[PDB]
Amino acid sequence: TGHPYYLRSFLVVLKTVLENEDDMLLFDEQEKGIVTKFYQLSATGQKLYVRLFQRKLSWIKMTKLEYEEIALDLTPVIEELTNAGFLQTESELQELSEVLELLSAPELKSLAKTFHLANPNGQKQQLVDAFLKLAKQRSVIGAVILKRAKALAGQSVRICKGPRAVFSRILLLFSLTDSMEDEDAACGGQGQLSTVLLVNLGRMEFPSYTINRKTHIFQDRDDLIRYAAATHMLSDISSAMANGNWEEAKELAQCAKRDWNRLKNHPSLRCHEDLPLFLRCFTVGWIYTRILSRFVEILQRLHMYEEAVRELESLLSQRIYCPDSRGRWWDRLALNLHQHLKRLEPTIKCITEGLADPEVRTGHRLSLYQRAVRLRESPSCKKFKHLFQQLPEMAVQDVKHVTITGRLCKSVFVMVLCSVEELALAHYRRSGFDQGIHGEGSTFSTLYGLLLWDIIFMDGIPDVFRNACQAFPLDLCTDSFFTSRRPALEARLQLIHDAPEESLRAWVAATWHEQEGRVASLVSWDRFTSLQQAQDLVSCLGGPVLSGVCRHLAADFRHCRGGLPDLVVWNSQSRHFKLVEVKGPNDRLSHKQMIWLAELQKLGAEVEVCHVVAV
DNA sequence: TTTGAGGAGTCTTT
DNA sequence: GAGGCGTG
DNA sequence: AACACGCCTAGACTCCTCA
Ligand SMILES: [Ca+2]
Repeated sequence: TGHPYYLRSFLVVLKTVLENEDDMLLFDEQEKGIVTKFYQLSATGQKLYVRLFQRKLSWIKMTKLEYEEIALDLTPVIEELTNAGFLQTESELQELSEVLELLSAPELKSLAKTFHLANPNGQKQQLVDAFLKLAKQRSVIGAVILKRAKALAGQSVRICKGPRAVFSRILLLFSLTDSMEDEDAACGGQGQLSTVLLVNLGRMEFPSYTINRKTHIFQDRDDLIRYAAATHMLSDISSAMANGNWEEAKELAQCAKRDWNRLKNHPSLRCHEDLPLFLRCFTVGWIYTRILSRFVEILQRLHMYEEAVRELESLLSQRIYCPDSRGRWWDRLALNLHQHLKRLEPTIKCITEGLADPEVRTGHRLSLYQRAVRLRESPSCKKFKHLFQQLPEMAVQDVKHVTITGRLCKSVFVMVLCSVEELALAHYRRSGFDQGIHGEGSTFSTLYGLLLWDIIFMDGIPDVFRNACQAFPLDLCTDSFFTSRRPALEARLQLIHDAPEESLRAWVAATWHEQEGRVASLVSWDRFTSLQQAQDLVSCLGGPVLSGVCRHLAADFRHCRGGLPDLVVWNSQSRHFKLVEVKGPNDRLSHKQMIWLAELQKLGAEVEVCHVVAV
């Protein structure tokens, strides 16, 4: 059915969301109408529309429209879309600000020239503010401007906002089940599909699992609209931060903070609050909380720490939203109090509560403890005996470090140019480990996914699979993912722990063969260079090691997926292996990194920090 | 008025 | 978040 | 030497802007 990828991927999105009664409740007749209208277009019409949907939202010169793969002459196609009410022509081009925007710098010249009142030179931005002030006061001459501006611009089209808004809202619904497609893409700006989805959705093959919904996420179409608002807000803030527009970003955040304070009482929330965590993250309240968290990053960037500390205390005062984020919060609270506000009394309480919170883990739990030792073992603190108070003396077991060198040129070395980690590999190759992978945490991740695939994608857990295109159970990064599969996991873990170096070889082979290619977030099909490499490796690691790593990734992927060693190296014959974090001249171990190395050692694995010093 | 660097916008695959 | 790499 | 920030994140290609 020869459809081009962008259209195929678009169509997968509409289908996947429309086949949900739950989700279709969230659209009015008028809205659904527009969807049908899409389906009523020719393929040519639809191809163009997707293209235009994927461009930036604003007018386009007819000259800057070319898709010979769509049509050698597009006027009919445009006409179609225009009758359909999907696109608008220069004829509806009425705003002036807009017409000027569409005109180039040299075209703003020819208009600043054929209009004596204008100063004929300046930046594109300059001439615009000008042309707008003149049309504002003496209104009649501003119409003659618009006329020639329009004639100068040429024939132009724009996507209609109303139809666009609908597809965007479908996209939003699609992208939730898919984390968010990307943490900015089907968030906003004015939302389209992620590059990865746009290009690949139409070709992707997803794991089989049984859809099974017993729970509404959104009350009504209103509720979704709210959620979509906040989403586009959170996107906007994020875009500011990313460009350096920190002040703008602040206005946005406060604007958002008050918006959220209006909704505080709204009935929809009582229900949201009631949803399981793996679903609650798809509500207004959660998005706003995420905004607030960005707010505190902006407050810190503008060195306004008393205020960051207020927002941080405020977040940490409620357990309904983002409980996983508490680690980051407590940690960040403590760092602000200790290092930016020098208030040590509150810095101690901070830490104390932080460590009592079962929702703080790994990295941020270690960081808080490590600040706690720094304090009660410091001259400028000896005025207290209130951190000698029962500290679970969490002594992360010490690890074998090592130092190699390389000639400096992300850090480039020479040997042909290479990375830091690639230079460490070459060391270990000549240290008798012929085999090695620079895979960081995905090496272990795909192994876990290989060994537990069928339990990952097990049936019998309501709401964790809500539609066709998932690549993980929605509860995957949650405390509950283990809880809800306890008996199966427990048994699978036990079983791997005891499996000889050939049952594992065969388990992996079984999944690889049944699942190869299937999109699943844990697994990277090219992470190993062939099935037999994965086999070679699982053989070296053996049962208890493998079993332990999987145990953590399943108990707490949310807080464990990060910090595994850059490298796994092994001797083909001796079957001996080492887990190696490569640290360049300019870095030391993150907290997560050290917790892991401790943990790997407890499972009886050779672990090693390899430092590189330049020459 | 010429030249050049950096920006913005678009596209990718079945 | 994730994690490296560079400055203060 | 210990601790913090800051910045970034795909890649290629084209046409546009502004100095
Ligand atoms: Ca490293």
